[PDB]
Formats: sequence, structure tokens, C-alpha cells
Amino acid sequence: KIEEGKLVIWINGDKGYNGLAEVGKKFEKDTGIKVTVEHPDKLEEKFPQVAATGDGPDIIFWAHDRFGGYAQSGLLAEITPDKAFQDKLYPFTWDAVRYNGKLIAYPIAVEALSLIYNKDLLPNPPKTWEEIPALDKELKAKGKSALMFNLQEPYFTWPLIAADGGYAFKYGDIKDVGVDNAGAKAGLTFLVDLIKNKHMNADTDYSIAEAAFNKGETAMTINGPWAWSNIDTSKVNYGVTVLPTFKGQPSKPFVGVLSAGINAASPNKELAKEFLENYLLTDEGLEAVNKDKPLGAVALKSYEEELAKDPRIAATMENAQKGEIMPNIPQMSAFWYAVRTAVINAASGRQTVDEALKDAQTRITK
Repeated sequence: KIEEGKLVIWINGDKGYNGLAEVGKKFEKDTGIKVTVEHPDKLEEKFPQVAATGDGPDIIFWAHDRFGGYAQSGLLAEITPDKAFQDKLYPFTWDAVRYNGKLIAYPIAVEALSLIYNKDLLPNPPKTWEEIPALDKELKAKGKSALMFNLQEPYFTWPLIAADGGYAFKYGDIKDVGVDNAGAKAGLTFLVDLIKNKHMNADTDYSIAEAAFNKGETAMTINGPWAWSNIDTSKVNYGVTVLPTFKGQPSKPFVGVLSAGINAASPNKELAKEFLENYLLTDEGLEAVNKDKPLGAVALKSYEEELAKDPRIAATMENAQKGEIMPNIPQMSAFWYAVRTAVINAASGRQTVDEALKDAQTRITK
């Protein structure tokens, strides 16, 4: 099974594995235990297969929403950090790695959508969703649009739909879904109205929105940290800020948490703990990883306060703190497929907002 006396770690290829390897080397210096960092393809798919037979790595890094399923099959070991260590991280990041009342992973980085705008076209971004329609008619007079973002993916339109009370799964309860309530209804109705009023095209997708924003054709867009390097090149003077409110309520974008779990079949659980707590989860630890590839906003308060000197990161955290922690249950798959269809049918007039959400709700709680 899993080798004893060493630590093998799995992390995705789009992360700072080289930097993580650095922290691993430091661990090896003052312990004698070697740390091997690997980044296989479809690791989020392989882990379940190899762990089920008592194999795989000691530690696995992935978005939190996936750990719920791994825990369900008893693949993840329950972690037990003391109160002292727990206070080192933002409170809400812990609700991301909680399953059935147990901590199943260590929070690392936080990710959420923000509002991105062209400072030259819009020196003062809108703080409200209701003022956007008016803003657009003013920008149209100059041949510009006010807002453009991916309307095809629920992930991108959810922030609006949930602002006034909508939600996926109430902290765990798989039978408590909020996609067809008055809140979600209001938000989606506002979105459809923006489309039927020619303020937005129902076919606008990720690429169309990206190219348009980066070419200065639109004043605003909605995206995550993964899109900043692409905008830095376009030579557009942009800023990142908090998302607009709807009916006075903050937009609720889904929150993604990069987390580190420990294989239940690992004989090196104590070493993994020592590594994650006293080596990786430190200012020097996250710095080594960040230097290789930026993590965005981090769950470690001490280091986050330093990275927040970058307003883009500060905003990302602000939007995540007002966002909804993505449910870590497997039923989340029905949600994506259900809401996706509801938004498409509602936008195309094929179905009414009330009907679309009603059918979505039924499919999720089915």
C-alpha cells in the first residue's frame, strides 16, 4: 500500500507544485523524511480509484466541493487541529471542509468572482445592479456596452440569482434547496429583463465576453483571478472591485476553497499533519508556493493581510466573504445541470422564469 516513512503529495498542474516541492525540501532538512510532489492528470478522478484499494498519495490538494464525495466513501481521514491553530485561518474557510460535522481537510486558498471594469470608460463602477440598464443606454450612445459576461454557465449568473435570498443546499440538508424561491425568482427575472431589453445577448459566452472586454468594447465583465494575466496584456486600464447589490442585498458568488486532505489509508498521518500545519500553513510556506504560481486569496490570515496590498486580491476576499460556500455534496451535479437548463430556457423565452426554476427545483430534490 502507501509507503511508510515518507510523504507523497498530489496537486493539480495549474498550481505551484514546484514551490510546494520547496517547502517539502525544507521539511526533509530538519526531519529526514522525503516529500515527493506529483501532479498527475485527472487526479481528482484517480484518487477515488486508488484510495479505494488502500493506495494513492498521503495528501491530496483539490477544490473543496469534491472532498464531500471522498469523505462519503471514507477516503479522507478526519483532521483534528487545536483551537489555537484553527484561529489562524478565516472562520468561514472551515465551513468549506466540514462534512457531517467533521473537519475533513485543511483550507488553503479562496476563490471567487469579482466585478472587473475599464477605469477609462468607467471611473466610478456601479454599486447597484438596478443602475446598469440606465448605464448601458448611456454607453450605447458612444457605441459601447456596459456589461458582458458568460451567460451560459450557472456559475457566472448565480451571483445575481441568489443575491436576494436564493441558495443551493442549506448547510448540508440535501432536501433544502433554494433555487425556486422568491429570491431566486426575482434575480433571474432581472437577468431575463436585461436580455429582452437588448442590454445583453442570450448567446454571450466566456470567449465573447473576454474578447469584448479586453478590446475595450464593454465597460465591465465578471471573472475570477484566472483571467487577470490575460487582461494585463490587453493593455486595458482595469480595476477589480466588489460585485453590485440587488434589492440592497450583496451578490452571492460561489466560493471555491483549495484544500488539502489526508488519505484515510495513510500510515503517515502524523507526519502529514506536522507538514501541513507547521510548514505549509505558514507565511514562509504559502510564500514559497505563491512565488511559483499565485494562489489568489489565502485562508491564512497573517499572510492574507500582506497579499491584500493588491486591491485585486483584497476584492476577491471581500466577494468571497459575502459569497456562498459551494456545497461539497455530490448532489451538486444535479444542481449544475438543472439551473443551467432553467437559465437557458428562461432567457430564450422557451419557458417562464417561474416555470423554469420550478422544474429545476424538482430535478434537484428529486
